[PDB]
Amino acid sequence: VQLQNVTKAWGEVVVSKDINLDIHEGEFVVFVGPSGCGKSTLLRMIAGLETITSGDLFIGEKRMNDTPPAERGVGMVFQSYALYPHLSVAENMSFGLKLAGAKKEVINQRVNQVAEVLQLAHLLDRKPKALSGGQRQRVAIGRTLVAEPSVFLLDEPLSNLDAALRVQMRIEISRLHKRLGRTMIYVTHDQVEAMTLADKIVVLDAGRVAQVGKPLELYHYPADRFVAGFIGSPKMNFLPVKVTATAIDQVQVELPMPNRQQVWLPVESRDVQVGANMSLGIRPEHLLPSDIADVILEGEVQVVEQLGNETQIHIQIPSIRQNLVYRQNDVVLVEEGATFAIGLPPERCHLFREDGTACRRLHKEPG
Amino acid sequence: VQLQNVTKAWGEVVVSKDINLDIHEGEFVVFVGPSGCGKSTLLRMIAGLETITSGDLFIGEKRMNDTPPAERGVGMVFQSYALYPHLSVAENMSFGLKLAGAKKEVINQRVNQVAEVLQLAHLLDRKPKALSGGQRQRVAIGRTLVAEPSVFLLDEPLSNLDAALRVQMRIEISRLHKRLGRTMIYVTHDQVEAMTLADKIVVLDAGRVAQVGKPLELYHYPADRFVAGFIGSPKMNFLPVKVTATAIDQVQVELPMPNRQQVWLPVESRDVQVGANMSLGIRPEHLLPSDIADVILEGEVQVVEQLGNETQIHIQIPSIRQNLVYRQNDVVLVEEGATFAIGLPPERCHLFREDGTACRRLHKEPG
Repeated sequence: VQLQNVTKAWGEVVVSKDINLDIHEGEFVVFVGPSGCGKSTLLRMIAGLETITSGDLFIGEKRMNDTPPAERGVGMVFQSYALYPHLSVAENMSFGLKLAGAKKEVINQRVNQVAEVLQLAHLLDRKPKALSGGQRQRVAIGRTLVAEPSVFLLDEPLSNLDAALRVQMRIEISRLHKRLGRTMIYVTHDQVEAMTLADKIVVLDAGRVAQVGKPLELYHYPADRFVAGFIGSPKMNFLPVKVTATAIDQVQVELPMPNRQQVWLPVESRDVQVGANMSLGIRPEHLLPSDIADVILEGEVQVVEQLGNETQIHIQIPSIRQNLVYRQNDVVLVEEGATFAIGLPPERCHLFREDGTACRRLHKEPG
Repeated sequence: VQLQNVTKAWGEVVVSKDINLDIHEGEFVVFVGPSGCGKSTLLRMIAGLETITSGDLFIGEKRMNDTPPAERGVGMVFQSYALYPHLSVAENMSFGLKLAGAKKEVINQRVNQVAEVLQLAHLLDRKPKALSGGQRQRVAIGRTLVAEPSVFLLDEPLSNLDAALRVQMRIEISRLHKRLGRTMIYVTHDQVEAMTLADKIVVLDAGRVAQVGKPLELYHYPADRFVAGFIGSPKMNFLPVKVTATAIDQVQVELPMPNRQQVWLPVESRDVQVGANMSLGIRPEHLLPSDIADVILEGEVQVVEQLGNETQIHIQIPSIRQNLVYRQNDVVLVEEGATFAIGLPPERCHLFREDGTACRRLHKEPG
């Protein structure tokens, strides 16, 4: 699967601008982004269920822009797929692949096989009705699974399933993905899942492609502020700062804290001017405990949540409008109003220009 | 609010055993549990929507089993509300707090306030009927989001809103619980949410009230196997162990691995006999990094999930069917098939009899 200049609009309303994705055979790619990143359309644009008003689309190799959906070699499942009311569970799950199958021999084999793996063995001879809504969805998945299509299109397939089932299926997915080394494209909002399944994640924004790379690549090296703010749940912290000096691959910034402290960051230094107001990023998880000074940020506690395995502390700081979110392991016992101190590790700070573009971090991160 | 021996079913096949909840006022209470635990039904059963085939229900102070819906003294804006295609948005999010209430201090202060932290302001009055693939939601639920009844009753609200207009809600609903010192009954599958919103949590399993208490009390002192395995994800690790000795504030067990190491655990010891086959539980976040050699577990790395802020390692252990997940902060690079060693802390372990009943931990957890 490959895309070259793919574009789509409705007169002027654009929802897919110049996208070029080069998906290699066997790769498990994951599409992420917010509300209208248009990540679903694009999945649909690939299956044919949506028109491509420009550019090219190849699958297998041959151009596919005008190939009816059922002939592209792709398979699909999404949110709450509807099964065939009259067909039994076993009848479903086999529907596809039946549509060109080596008779009961193969069908009645991939079925029961893929059945066990989805904890459905004891439902084979039943109807879509008198069946849990969580099992129905698993059935929907099964079909695509026994068909072993050339390319799997998955759109938040486990959305239905509840925590403590979605983990089992999130695993069966990879297992299957490994056995049948066929290409797979997945869409979600569950960032763990993404980081867990993907070989490559494509982050979408405004219909455009914000960035593509391996999981730990987008995490340690966001290409811009949008991606920095998008990958990672207790969103990265951004502190307005002013640059006070630049040297070969260095660049010094003046923090918002009183005593106007200056800190040198190991970053690209390319398109950065002395006096330019830029942004600094620091993930809640990378903020130091304070027992390690060297640039300390102090403020007053606003919120405090006990997750039981960790503790997120919302800290306010005069000369920092927005709060600073912090993550510390286990149980820290601090009440609201109390005063809290944390540390700022320079080798883990990001620096974005007004442009919003990142100043290539130079700290070699493992992995 | 409060319940007693409430039994729900139809005439024989139960769907809600003798539950005896007791919800003081001003208390934010969350219901959690797997799929068909019935946590939902019970919700409706409180708001009348369901016939309580037994028991009693004291909303406020007066029984209300027979007392029809509307007239109850509650609130409750279910999952996805049904708008009014005809009545423009100038005729939405009200009805209640309309036929009465001082002139303009009803739909100006109370009503007009929720469309605040949802970007809402573009839908002030514009007819919702066939707007966007998710714009009539704002003009569906909030239809009764303000009347300040005696007790609220929600059900899996913020679910189709990305890690955006949902996190803020967990910041707003809890805010309303500040001003409106009223009572609420939230229901979800978002464990962080539950843990971050409730003052008290009831965990239901097959219409059975598994246990009730504060967040950290369910995390630190689960009443039994069910609850220890349900709160927290990844799930708690469980190992089969045989009890070799007992005292009046200990209980000794024999780990599975070779050299059958024995360890004394700080637990109840009440109903436990030498020889019994019990289950030891230790949370992945609590396993230790082996440089602390007092009772170690060693195995071959199977899975290694890199989440960016942490790293999860699945370790296959000899003479223990299932693997053993381990959570560690940061990167930690480890290839599969490798040999890994972790620390197993006696304070942090749990112990369950065949009953699945937990042997009360005697160590006091701070918090």
